[PDB]
Amino acid sequence: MIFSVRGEVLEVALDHAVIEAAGIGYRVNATPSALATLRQGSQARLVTAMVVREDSMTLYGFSDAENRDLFLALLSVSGVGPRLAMATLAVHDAAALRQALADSDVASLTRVPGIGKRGAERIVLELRDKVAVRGSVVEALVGLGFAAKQAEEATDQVLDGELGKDGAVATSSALRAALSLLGK
Amino acid sequence: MIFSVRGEVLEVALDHAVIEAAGIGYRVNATPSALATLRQGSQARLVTAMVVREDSMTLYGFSDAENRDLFLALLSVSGVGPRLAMATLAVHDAAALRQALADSDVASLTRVPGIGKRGAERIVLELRDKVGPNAVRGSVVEALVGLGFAAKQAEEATDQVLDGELGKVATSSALRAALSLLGKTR
Amino acid sequence: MIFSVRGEVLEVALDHAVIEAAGIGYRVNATPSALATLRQGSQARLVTAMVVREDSMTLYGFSDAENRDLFLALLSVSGVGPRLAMATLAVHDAAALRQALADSDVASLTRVPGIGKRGAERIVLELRDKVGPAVRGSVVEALVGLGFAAKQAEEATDQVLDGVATSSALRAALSLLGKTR
Amino acid sequence: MIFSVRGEVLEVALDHAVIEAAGIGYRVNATPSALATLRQGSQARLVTAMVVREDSMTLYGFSDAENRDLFLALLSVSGVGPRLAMATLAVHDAAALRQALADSDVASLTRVPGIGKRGAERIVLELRDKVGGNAVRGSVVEALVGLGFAAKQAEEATDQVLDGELVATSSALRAALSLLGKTR
Amino acid sequence: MIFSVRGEVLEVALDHAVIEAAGIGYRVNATPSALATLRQGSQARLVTAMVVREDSMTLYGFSDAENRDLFLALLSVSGVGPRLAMATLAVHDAAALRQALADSDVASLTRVPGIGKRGAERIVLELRDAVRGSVVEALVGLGFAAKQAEEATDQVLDGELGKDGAVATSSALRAALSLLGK
Amino acid sequence: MIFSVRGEVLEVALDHAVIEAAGIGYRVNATPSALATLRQGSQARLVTAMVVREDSMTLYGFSDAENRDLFLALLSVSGVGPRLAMATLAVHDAAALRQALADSDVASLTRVPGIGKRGAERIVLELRDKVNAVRGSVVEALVGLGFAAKQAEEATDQVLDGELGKVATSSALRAALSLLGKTR
Amino acid sequence: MIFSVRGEVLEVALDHAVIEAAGIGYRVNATPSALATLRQGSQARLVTAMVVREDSMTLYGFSDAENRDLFLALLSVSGVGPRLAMATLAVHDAAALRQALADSDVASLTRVPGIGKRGAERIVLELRDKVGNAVRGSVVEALVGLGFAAKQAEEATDQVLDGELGKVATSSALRAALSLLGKT
Amino acid sequence: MIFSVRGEVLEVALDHAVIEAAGIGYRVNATPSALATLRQGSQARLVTAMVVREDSMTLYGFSDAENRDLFLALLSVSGVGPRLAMATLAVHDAAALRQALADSDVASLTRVPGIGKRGAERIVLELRDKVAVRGSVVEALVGLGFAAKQAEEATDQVLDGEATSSALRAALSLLGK
DNA sequence: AGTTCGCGAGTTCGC
DNA sequence: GCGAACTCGCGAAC
DNA sequence: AGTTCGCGCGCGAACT
DNA sequence: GTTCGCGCGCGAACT
Ligand SMILES: [Ca+2]
Ligand SMILES: [Ca+2]
Repeated sequence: MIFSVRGEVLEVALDHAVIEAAGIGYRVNATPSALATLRQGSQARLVTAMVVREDSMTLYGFSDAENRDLFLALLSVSGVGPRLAMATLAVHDAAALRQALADSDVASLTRVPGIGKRGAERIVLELRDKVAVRGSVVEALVGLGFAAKQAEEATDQVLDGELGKDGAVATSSALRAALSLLGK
Repeated sequence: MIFSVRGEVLEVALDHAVIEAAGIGYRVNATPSALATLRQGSQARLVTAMVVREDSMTLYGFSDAENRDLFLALLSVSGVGPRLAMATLAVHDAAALRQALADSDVASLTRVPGIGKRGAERIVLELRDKVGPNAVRGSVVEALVGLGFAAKQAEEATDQVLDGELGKVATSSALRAALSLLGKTR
Repeated sequence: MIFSVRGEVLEVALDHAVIEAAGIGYRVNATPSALATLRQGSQARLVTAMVVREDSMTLYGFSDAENRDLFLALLSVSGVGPRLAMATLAVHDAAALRQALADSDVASLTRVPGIGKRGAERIVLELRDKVGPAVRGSVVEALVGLGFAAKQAEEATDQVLDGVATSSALRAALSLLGKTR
Repeated sequence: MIFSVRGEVLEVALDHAVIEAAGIGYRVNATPSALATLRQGSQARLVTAMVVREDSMTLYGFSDAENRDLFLALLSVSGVGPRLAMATLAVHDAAALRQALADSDVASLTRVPGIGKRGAERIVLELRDKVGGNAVRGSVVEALVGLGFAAKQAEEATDQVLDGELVATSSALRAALSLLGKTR
Repeated sequence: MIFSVRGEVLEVALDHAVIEAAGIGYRVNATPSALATLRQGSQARLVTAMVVREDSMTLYGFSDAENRDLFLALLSVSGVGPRLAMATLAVHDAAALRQALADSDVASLTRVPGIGKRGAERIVLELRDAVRGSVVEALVGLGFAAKQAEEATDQVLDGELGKDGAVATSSALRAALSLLGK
Repeated sequence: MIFSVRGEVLEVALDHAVIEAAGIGYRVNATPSALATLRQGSQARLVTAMVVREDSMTLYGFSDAENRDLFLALLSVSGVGPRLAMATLAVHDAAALRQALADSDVASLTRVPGIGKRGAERIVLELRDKVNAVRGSVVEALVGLGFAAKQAEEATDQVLDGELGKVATSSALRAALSLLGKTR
Repeated sequence: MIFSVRGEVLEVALDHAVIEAAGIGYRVNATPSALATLRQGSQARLVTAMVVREDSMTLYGFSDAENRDLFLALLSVSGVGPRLAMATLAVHDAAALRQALADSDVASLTRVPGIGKRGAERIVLELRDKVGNAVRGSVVEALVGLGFAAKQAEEATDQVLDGELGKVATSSALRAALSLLGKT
Repeated sequence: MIFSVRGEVLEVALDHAVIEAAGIGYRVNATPSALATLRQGSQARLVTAMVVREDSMTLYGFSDAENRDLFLALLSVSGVGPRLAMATLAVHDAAALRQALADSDVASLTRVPGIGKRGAERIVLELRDKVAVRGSVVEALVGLGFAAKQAEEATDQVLDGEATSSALRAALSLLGK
């Protein structure tokens, strides 16, 4: 639910920072690259992922949304939890990790401590395949559950909703028109 | 617990927005109609429902309280979870969904992907009577029934306070008077 | 954890209010007496109890800390949950409820819908004694609260007093109690 | 997740305080030493530990991070929960508790009500070794070990980094991690 | 897991029996029709459904497999638990209940205490439910699409002299599965 | 589910027995009165209650069904678990316990170790009301199925008058249920 | 816990059988090959795996221990539950499934309905390496199974198989290796 | 609940046996010393401990009740589960383990794989010290929740008309007024 | 007509 | 496109 | 080793 | 003064 924490850095440690937002100091477990520019007394915005478990609520902090999304993708692999996903991002930068998934570079993934040959192969197996107005509307309709390329049918059908040629009429209006059509 | 998030729109995506309220950016999964209202850099108040599960805390955002309440009504139907309730509100507007429930229009509900004939019939079955479309009386009686009072005992207490020393108190004032009377009764 | 919510009242309903504190609108299920002075657009501070469950996080709001503490006392009775504790506080004011517990007035408790003779007797059984109607008494109470026996708590306080501030006396009594090294 | 609460002290009781941070009054169960510095109407920042359970979310407040970290160390001992860890910090200051752990002073720990000979021995057993010139080296090695690296591989990478360009600890950690992620 | 309990009836009550099988007396909550022929000291076989929960292990007993399967079908309806499913079978016999589901007879279901108009409508909504047909049904049960199940079963229309009607059902199923696995 | 265990008594201890039924030796925690009748090498049938929990499956054994049912009634009281219910039956016989509930004899219940004044009052409160013979039994079974007492009396009376007045309890129950299922 | 059920076959259905063992009829969900050998009225011993869940206790039956062990190996793969593991054994015989794992034959595994390319790759990834000199290998395997390091297991087994043993059963050699390993 | 399984040994492996009791073959994970005398086709009685968890029901088998009780004592130590308790009993016999606890022999316990210095110290801390008619009756009364002094006072009062079961029944009748 | 009680998944994959 | 099936990762230790 | 693995509550009411 | 034992309330019936 918490996608970022912005406020005064109260503490910077080698594995976390405390950021005070509206009087609340949030402990954010962060990668060394996210912590790099953080200094005590300075204002900072850390991009975060909140992990909720029965006996814990923990924030993980990243230098950007790309690394945060990679952390969440790592977390979706069975056998990979928050500590291992953070260790992976501490060793590999976003581009290096994204590259290792595309090239099935099990050897670089095993450089992360806690990730052995089996774990690296599971990560590659799970994340290799999981790593303009028309494309966005189709993507949003597929995201809503309109499967088997039916999103393409109702999006190309709203080719009449441009009488005075509005360029693209924005993705928000093109999606509302396709959804209106899909609901009969 | 969280019924709204107000602040700077940091991001608008096709299925969610990030709204920063007092330094915290909240990811709010929102319907396309709620997202149409949002633009990066603007201040916005998104009406929300917080869904708490053992391993998750998620905010769902709507253009108004009416759609948020309909999302919560959809969630109460067995077989309908947050993703399906959001897909339903993305396809049907508040009035159209309130209409399909009254008319038992299973065909319109089946237009929502993930909702088949069985699911549509479950939704209609569960929500037809739990949906809407002097006024003081009905509101007070409804609040007394909501507290656990039997409708007859709720009507009697409301009428005793609205017909006695009233004749045009506020609804909450009449509710406190009806509750005061119900706690004596004996 | 949340003991109060202060901010702009965004909505007032007959059973809840929405209060916006630092951009977040909190739904607070409140008693009719807590809602009485609340008006949309007005600033208000509602005294609250946060109830956490596997699939829920809910705030309950009261006109004062006394009613909030009575709600928490009602929750500690087996068979009484948040809805029943709120219904009890909607029917009985703090003084009336505290009185009914002391006098074992099962009939008044039975006026609350959802509370029958058995439930009223369980509430009276559990909360009569755990309900009400200076430096020494407070320090002894804090030591007992920490786990010290009432006998040992009284010995360390009187010893400390002969040698005011309640916190200062508590720190001195605790320093004395930890002496055996 | 919550490491501190800062705001107006609305209430000071003998076992807790209410601190209002941005309109929210947080109940913080605090040690008598943490409550000693709190006074109604004053602004205060209380250092906290949030304990999350299936049916509860509770804040515990301390006079400093040292006592808060000792509370968290006490919580990690089986048989020691929040009430017993608070009673231990109410009876023993940060220095006395760390001294009793180093000296295996079971008798001092037994002074805390609720802790008997068995409990005191469990606490000593669990926390004696888990309790607290090139300081940069030791910190970097400790952070690498914390990420999952073996101490020998952590020392080798840190030394290769501090011996080649003989500045900051976080900067040296990022250099050691960069080196450790090399497939060579 | 336990589909029947056979042994000495140690106790017969109006809502349960105790049946001793291999030295263990099993309490079996049973419908009045299942209990009807049971007598203390007599041997009996009760058809059962074992319901496992975090804090309980309970046996429910029926006069036959048809009623036991109807109890399990009732349990699959949200809002219907073991007590309500037993009350339903105590009021309605298997044929009467199966009839009420087909005819959407909400009024008859409403005769069962604990089942109101809403519950009866949920139950009706949820429960409105030779070698070739059996093999296809078993293939569909394994996850095969009905069309792919029919095609594989029909392709095994071979066998000189040995039963022109696709030999034994288990033999035809093994042949259809062998074909489906390439 | 297990209401009795019959077989060879392999062991008799002060708080339990092992009874072998068809090759399986079952440990049955039993009251001293249930153990009094058990002797190693003898065949015995112990009346039992199986208590199932997430991490345990335990058998409790009694001299008869009356004590076993009283154990189950004690278990239904909040604050009373298997150990306390066994301690109660070890101190009070079936008749004495049934008497103490009727007379609200909190002092006798307080004689059981682990049961204080509060616990004794909870037990009395919960079990005082809980712990034409054909008519009463049929009505009780109909009420047990969920029928309202008035509708249960009306159906039972319609059955016992007309084609009865002679007509077993179970037979009358099946007739009352047949009548109750008649539409309108 | 239940590894087999032996008794009278009361019922044979297309997907399960009921086998009565000492008065209890057990429903055993079985593969079509396991059901092929079952006939109503006959005595049979079905090799089983009991799957325990919070709300269920289910028996799965196989023609032999080899298929039962393969079912348990399939269950250990994330994404593969009892229904999918049974469907796999209904389509592929033992050693045919064992072959597809060794040869990474994802195409044969995808013939099982419910198993797609991703699932087949997960199964292959997880089970390829898992699913006199024979005495030595078995003893070493049992020592490794107990937690011993393979080198320490080989050293103890070799010290035992050379000296007081030259010709000395596998279990006897295991007890001798364990006796040696427990010496300080 | 299951304290023993007696029947035909269907299978003997190096870490478990299958014993058929009344038609049910029970897999019993057993120590090598418990398996030593077991042979396929032979009747055997294995002393067991049933471990119940949300997703499992497992039997552990031992050569006698002493080893089974030691397994249960090991299970009560935080950090020690069934696998580690079985590995401990596979390496150390009942007498050797009981000795190592009394003498705080952390080095012997550390010989068990999976048990390091910390684990061995936890086991020793939890299990050292923990752990005729008059003594038995007092022990049974204390086991029921009675105070050690109250148990001794009641049993000694039973020396007016005086069996360990008849003495316990007399002391329980005097303790309940 | 109230107050004990009985009851309690939602997707992303695959076909 | 809908309906079922299916559902950990760290500290301590090899 | 640097890996899959085996493993997992504390409060208070009663007695001490 | 510290081991162990013990641990849930609503929404629909239907009174
Ligand atoms: Ca509750
Ligand atoms: Ca375990």
